[PDB]
Amino acid sequence: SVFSMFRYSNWLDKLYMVVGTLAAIIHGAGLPLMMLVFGEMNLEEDMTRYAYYYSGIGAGVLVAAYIQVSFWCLAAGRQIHKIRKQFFHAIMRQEIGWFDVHDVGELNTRLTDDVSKINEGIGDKIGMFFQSMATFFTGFIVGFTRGWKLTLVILAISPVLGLSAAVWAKILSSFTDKELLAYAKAGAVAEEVLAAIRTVIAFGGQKKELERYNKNLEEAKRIGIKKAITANISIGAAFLLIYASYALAFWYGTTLVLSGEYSIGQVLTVFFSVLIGAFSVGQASPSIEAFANARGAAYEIFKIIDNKPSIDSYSKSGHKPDNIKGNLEFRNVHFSYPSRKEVKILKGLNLKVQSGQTVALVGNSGCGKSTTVQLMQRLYDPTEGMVSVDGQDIRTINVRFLREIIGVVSQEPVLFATTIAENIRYGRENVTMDEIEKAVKEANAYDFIMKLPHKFDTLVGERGAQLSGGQKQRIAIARALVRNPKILLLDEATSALDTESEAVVQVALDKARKGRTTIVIAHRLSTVRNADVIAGFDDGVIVEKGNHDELMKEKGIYFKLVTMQTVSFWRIMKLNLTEWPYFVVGVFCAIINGGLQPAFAIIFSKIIGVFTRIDDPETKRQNSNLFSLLFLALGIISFITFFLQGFTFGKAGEILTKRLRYMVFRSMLRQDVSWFDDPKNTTGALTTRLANDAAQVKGAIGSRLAVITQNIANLGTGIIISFIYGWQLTLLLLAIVPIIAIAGVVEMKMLSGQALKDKKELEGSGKIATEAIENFRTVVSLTQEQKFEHMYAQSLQVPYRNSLRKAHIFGITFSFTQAMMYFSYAGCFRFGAYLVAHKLMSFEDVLLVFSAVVFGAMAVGQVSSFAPDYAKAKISAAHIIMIIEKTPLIDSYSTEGLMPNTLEGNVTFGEVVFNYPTRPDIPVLQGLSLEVKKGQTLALVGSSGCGKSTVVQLLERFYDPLAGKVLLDGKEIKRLNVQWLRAHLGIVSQEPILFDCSIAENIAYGDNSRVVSQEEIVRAAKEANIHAFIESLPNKYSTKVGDKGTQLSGGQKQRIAIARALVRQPHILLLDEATSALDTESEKVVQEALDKAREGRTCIVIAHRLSTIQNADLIVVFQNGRVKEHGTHQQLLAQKGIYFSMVSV
Ligand SMILES: Nc1ncnc2c1ncn2[C@@H]1O[C@H](COP(=O)(O)OP(=O)(O)OP(=O)(O)O)[C@@H](O)[C@H]1O
Ligand SMILES: Nc1ncnc2c1ncn2[C@@H]1O[C@H](COP(=O)(O)OP(=O)(O)OP(=O)(O)O)[C@@H](O)[C@H]1O
Ligand SMILES: [Mg+2]
Ligand SMILES: [Mg+2]
Repeated sequence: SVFSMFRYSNWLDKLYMVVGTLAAIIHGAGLPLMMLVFGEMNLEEDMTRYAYYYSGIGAGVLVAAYIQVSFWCLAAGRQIHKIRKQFFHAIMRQEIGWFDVHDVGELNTRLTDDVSKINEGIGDKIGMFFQSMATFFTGFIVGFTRGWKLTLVILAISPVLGLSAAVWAKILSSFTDKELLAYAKAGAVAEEVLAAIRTVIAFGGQKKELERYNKNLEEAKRIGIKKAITANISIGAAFLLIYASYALAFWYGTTLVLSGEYSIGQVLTVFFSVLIGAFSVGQASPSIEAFANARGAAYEIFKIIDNKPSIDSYSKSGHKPDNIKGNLEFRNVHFSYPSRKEVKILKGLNLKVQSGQTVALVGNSGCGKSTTVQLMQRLYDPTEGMVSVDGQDIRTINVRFLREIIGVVSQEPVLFATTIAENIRYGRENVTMDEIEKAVKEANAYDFIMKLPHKFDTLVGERGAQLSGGQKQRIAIARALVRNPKILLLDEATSALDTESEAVVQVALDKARKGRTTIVIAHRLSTVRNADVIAGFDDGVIVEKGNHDELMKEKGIYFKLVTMQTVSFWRIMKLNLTEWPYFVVGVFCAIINGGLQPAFAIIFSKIIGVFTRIDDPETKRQNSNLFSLLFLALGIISFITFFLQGFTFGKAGEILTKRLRYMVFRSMLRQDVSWFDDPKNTTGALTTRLANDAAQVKGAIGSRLAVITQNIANLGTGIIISFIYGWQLTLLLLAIVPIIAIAGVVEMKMLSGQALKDKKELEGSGKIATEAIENFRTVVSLTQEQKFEHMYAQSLQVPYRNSLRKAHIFGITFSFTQAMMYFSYAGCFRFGAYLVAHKLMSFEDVLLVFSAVVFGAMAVGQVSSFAPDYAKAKISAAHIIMIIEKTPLIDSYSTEGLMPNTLEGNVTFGEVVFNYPTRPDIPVLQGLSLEVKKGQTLALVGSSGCGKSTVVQLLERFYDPLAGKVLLDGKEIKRLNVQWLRAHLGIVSQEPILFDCSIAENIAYGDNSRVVSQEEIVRAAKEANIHAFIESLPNKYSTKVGDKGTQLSGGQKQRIAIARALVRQPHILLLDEATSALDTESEKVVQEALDKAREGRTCIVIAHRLSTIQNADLIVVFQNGRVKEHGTHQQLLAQKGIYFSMVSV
């Protein structure tokens, strides 16, 4: 795209752009300007006039440097902020369909890490390039007078290399787009790895994920190596061509000296102007590289942005009528998911409801009830149907007004990482704490909210990870109530709610059911006992209908179901000791590179000396041709050396960066679950941290490091040529060097300080946005997108200003340093005039030293341009090094310990007292004791949030026990090798996590370190009562499951997880609420399958069905960390304990 990074000017941006361009023009063209005056060289009088001219040019140089840097960087910051804001606004704008079809996992790394370069390369370097252009131009103008004839020759080289830059730019643009796509894929893989890090650490599947990340990284490294070798070879060949054109012009001048067309002075001035143009191109060399990278990233970003979605999330066209009744109309609604447009989910179903009438939808698993609820939500438009509310077409009314006039409760709701206060406030724009308290009371959330510390300040973990399932469901119910809408959409609202809790919630909802057009769905007949209208589900059709009495008399699906129920400075380099010889070759190439920089002056002096040595013109021409040949040979060696140097730097840097990213992933996986629990160490937080750290580390360690080393060798050899030639003059130029070096320390310190905090704010924005994308479904449900955008805008407020400040600081520093160098050059000229009057040193030697310092001058300035990159890289490398250095409490990769191959299947917990890292103030464990023998299917029961999941997690060794001892067959869990057991046992989490992979792939994840057999997968799926449905599904087992299994109905996911656990065939199984939401027939099938393999594998069972726990060998009660009763199901049944009370309710 042309101006791909600009789509709005206004007076403001238009004037900013104009002024930046004009000021840079003065800068670039100003470079060959002071050069012309130098070439133009009573002798003392002219020396003073020229030195004063040099001082004036230097003062203007400071002025222009600051003006351009600052103004163009201010405009660039405005543009970058506008780009990010528009990107996020559109990202929210898109319809659900694009998110479903596309793998949103990339955006998290692409939203941040790329956006960085999108503006970075498209701003900082840009002014330079602009200025450089004028330079060449003015430099050519310099030669226009300096032997106009010879000047036309170089003119030919201008486009000869000009078109070359454009071509290399486009090629690198394609290469960078490919690299970015690969990087986005790697980031999506890492993000998905992070979010379910729990399960991944559970199954010990670390190796496979690590290999996947290394694979994406290797592909990216190959793409980068191609691009970087290309760019370095481009530099080398360009250098060779510049030297060749110079040699041709040298032969031309040799001819012209005898030709009499021009004097030697004019030709030398033309040669100086040509070398100035050479410096301009060398400056633009990297300026064209960033231009291209940014062009590719901007193409991609705006292409993602430009999409206008059909279900617009902001349009106000839709009507929002005042008088609305609780009447809905569904007719001939036939629709299918866009993840798989073939499968028909809606078979032309039709429904009806009335305000205050609660319509219950009960059917078979996968009936599409969640689909019906989402369709009501208008999240996706139906394929065919006239779904309308209160007569008016759903598409007719305003989308925002409708969505705000609706509430929904998800089957497995996800809680953002805030405090319950903020989560609830998300329910409505304006909520009174009186409303909050009323809602919490309605949802039974007051009990736990009060009991735990931070009553409303309790910051919930990611996705509500820090609270047990019951609490999350209560909080979600409270959120929905807080919405206080005219049409509620509770769906499977009771999943783990305690019988007392479930009854209380249902009674409260009914108490307020009068005004609400709710649509209840639930698997417990108690919840649908009072359902006003009960409808069955059968292949996308509704048959059984009417009152519960009507269905019971019909002996329909409802009747059958009812009956069935019955710091970093050099350590970063130190780590890269593997690249020792690539670095060595780079160093040798750069060494000669530097010497060459100021060596050009020695060549010019020798050329003049040959021209003025002998009067005879035959010998003169012979010597001139010999000099031209020597220059061409040196140019060939130089082209070779520069490309070898560039290749060495690029390859070593890419190797280092890939190694760093891979090792960081290895450690991040090797860290502890608690470290993930760390809010600062969040999922999106971890991903963005990794991406930005690696990106900055390379961006310093990349070709820029090579250019800085070359400038250091260049300016270095420059000052060196002065010492040999001049004495008592270059000493001044060098004694001043440290003065400018002092301004660099200040700049570096200030930039590092600014960057730490600005990057912290950027990472905060990244975690916020990552959560926004990952739970985009809930956000759509709550229509809280605008608040998300505002929070992101505020996040952007910090480093927007921070970068404005850093741009001002860098501009001032650069302008002051350049002007100081120009003042030093004018002063060296003045010292030379004084010395000439003293007549102690050769005037031509002074000319050579002045020219050599001018040659090193471009090098010095550009190295001045490495300050903020170097600081950012130091900071990023510090963070990465620290992250790698950590060795966790339980190290996954550390195999030291034992290995009880003779597993006796004997579990014993004694005085097990333990608390959560986020719930240390919340005593979760009190030292309860339990014992399980071989094939003992122990079941634990207790009140909501009785820590039940905590016993399972602790058995996971996810967290060691504050007090007590958990052994295994008479062996402490700590003593044995953790990996042996972690693979050995299997568990089924209460809200299981999938991976956006084939169902076959997910299941195969059930066992790792062993190739899964399609026969084994078939057997497990059959055992799970999901083989039939999966076969009914197209793509058999290769079906690509949505994000976190976002495409399979809840029973589907739970059955798949159970199959995964059974596949592991472990001696110890853990079923946390194993029938969270499944058909009673499905529950029976699962229980029968589990029983059929009961013997030989000890089991722990958790669920909220009396029948499910009835078969449990020994039931265990939970009472505030105390086991009140422990015995048979019949023992508790005979006893009038709380088990019996709950069973009754
Ligand atoms: N996002 C999706 N993309 C594609 N197919 C989907 C998606 N969500 C669900 N499906 C398919 O549609 C079937 C029915 O949809 P849905 O999950 O809404 O039904 P349900 O009756 O609420 O489910 P259940 O009671 O099993 O949880 C699911 O079993 C799955 O096969
Ligand atoms: N990650 C966590 N960090 C801190 N505290 C936690 C965490 N997970 C759970 N807790 C605390 O421990 C309690 C017990 O939750 P857990 O899921 O372990 O048991 P549970 O009672 O079986 O769950 P449920 O509420 O689904 O019945 C939670 O209610 C909460 O107070
Ligand atoms: Mg469902
Ligand atoms: Mg639980």
